[PDB]
Amino acid sequence: AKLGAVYTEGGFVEGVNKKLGLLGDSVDIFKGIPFAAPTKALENPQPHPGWQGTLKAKNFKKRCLQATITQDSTYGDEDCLYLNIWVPQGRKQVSRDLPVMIWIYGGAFLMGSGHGANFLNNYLYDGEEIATRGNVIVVTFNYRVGPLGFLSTGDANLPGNYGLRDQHMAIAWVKRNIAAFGGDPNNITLFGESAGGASVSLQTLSPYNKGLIRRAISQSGVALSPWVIQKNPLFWAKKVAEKVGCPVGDAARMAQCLKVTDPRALTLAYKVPMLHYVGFVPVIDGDFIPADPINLYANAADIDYIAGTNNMDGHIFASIDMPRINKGNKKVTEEDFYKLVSEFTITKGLRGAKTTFDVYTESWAQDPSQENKKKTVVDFETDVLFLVPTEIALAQHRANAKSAKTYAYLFSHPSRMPVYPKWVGADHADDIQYVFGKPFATPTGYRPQDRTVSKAMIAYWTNFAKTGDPNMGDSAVPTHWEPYTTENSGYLEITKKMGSSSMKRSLRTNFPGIH
Repeated sequence: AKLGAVYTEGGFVEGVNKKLGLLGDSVDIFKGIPFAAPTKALENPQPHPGWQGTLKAKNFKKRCLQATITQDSTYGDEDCLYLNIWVPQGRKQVSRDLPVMIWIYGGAFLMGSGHGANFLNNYLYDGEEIATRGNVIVVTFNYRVGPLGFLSTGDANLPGNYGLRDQHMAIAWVKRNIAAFGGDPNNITLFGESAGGASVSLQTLSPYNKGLIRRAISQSGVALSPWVIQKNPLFWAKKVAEKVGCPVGDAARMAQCLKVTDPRALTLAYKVPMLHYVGFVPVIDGDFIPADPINLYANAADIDYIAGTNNMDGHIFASIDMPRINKGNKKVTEEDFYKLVSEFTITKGLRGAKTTFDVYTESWAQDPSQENKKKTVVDFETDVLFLVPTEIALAQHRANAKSAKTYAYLFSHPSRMPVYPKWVGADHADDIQYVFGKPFATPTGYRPQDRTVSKAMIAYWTNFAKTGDPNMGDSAVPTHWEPYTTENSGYLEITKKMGSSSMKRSLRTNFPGIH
């Protein structure tokens, strides 16, 4: 049962059908559908004029103009507002009223694509495994990142937030057209990791998405993360101008040359895990994001939410901040750690830093094993960058729920062989592959247990998508995930061995150090 050509606000599209032949089922695949007119530097996304005849949605379109890893060149193109779809099918009839899961890729708002990194003929952001194993529709897409997506000034001249409006446009499109592909417009679940997580989070909080989002999932990233909102856009705005050849006195004027400047020139006007170093990200503009994220949770009152995080999330960044945490011949002083917490200083002056410090060392004096000092630096990174903001976000979500249910999870499955001992666990973004079924799509590059973790995740994710209850749906589950509440700030810990003990209680609701 195929879908053939499908009608959409922009015209007809046609993708390709792929019998997935485990036997009976198949999947229709659309790649390249545009949800917005080619973009213009530092200008809000505009609807797409449409087209004549039928469009061939058979190839991923370029990602957005951004910087290469070596950040000396650039790939992509200012015309990247394209979404991709995956509709699972069978014999019985073409699917209809299916839950729609829209994905938002991470990348610290500096890079990333809707087709993501790819391992030998198979891609990172490919909803095929998810679509078919959880019987839902999957949507991936590109949105402006880096300077072209978030360059701002804290003023109306260059309000910023383009990348978020791109996201809003994609969500809106799925809303207005997905039924034609067999989806339930009233059952849209957004999910994403890292920046995608914060974006999925930010979206649920914008009054612009009024009546579009039914559910949302944040993986290792929420709006309350300290790296999500730029407190001083004007600064990074000047840095760029000077580089591409513009003045820095009159904002209006700066935003002028900066708007016609070679797009690539803007893209590569600055280097780039020191929290310090990432700057072109979302900003409280008083419009899309009307106020500080913490005071907007009321907009998410009727959006079921799942927020989680990885047990070893911070390690990656910690390794780069305290290079010594791994090298066994070297050690981490008491200075080093203080200098760290002091750099995540949101309470300048002796007091605060000292406060937090004494906190993350309460048993440093009763166990100053280099193992315990470094194990502390890692968690501090983890708590600051991911876990605390997530704990507060969940707190704020439940505290404002009406119809909405709230869930918390901890992902601790180790993907490789622990390099460093009993620091076992999952690193930042390790969760993506099990969510997208990688272990199933490329079985020989994984272990039987990895397939076990992925199965459980897709089961939970798609179940939740369908009913808003991770436990209920077209897929069975290993453990009963209990809904987070004030009375119980529980969270499900994901691993290969999953049973009753998997549900854990005692999520922080009081925050020493941060908030």
